[PDB]
Amino acid sequence: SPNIEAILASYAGFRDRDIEGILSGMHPDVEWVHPEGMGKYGLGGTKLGHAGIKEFLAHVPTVLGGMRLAPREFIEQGDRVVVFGTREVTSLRGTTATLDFVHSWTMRDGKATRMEDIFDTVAFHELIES
Ligand SMILES: O=C1C(O)=C(c2ccccc2)[C@H](O)C(O)=C1c1ccccc1
Repeated sequence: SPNIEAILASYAGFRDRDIEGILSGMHPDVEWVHPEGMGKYGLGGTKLGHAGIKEFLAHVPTVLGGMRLAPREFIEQGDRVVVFGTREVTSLRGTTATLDFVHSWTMRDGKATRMEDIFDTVAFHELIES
């Protein structure tokens, strides 16, 4: 399916620490959204476009030692896809946790116009501070 394979190309880019692969599913106008409760670490709110994603990704190593995604379920209807999964998150002190994620994708002409990450920010903060 065409929306799904563009989403997978992006997840593959993340797996391979490959920004070009990540953007290979994103529209230039894409909206990149993370919970407002990550504002304390400078990772909340909306970033715009390919440049905004790079800004976000350049900040992450300031907060975390590592992250690995495991998408598990894809629910699709139209230009919307919701992906449920887990991720391994490593703190700057080497502590590692498995946490849940939901990615809500909005597509058009085969690329993402919006990707929003929704997750338990308290549990995430607890990992960051451990
Ligand atoms: O690129 C990230 C990112 O770096 C993550 C993150 C890091 C720190 C705090 C909150 C989220 C997400 O784990 C993560 O799903 C993404 C991602 C989503 C879709 C395609 C490619 C990558």
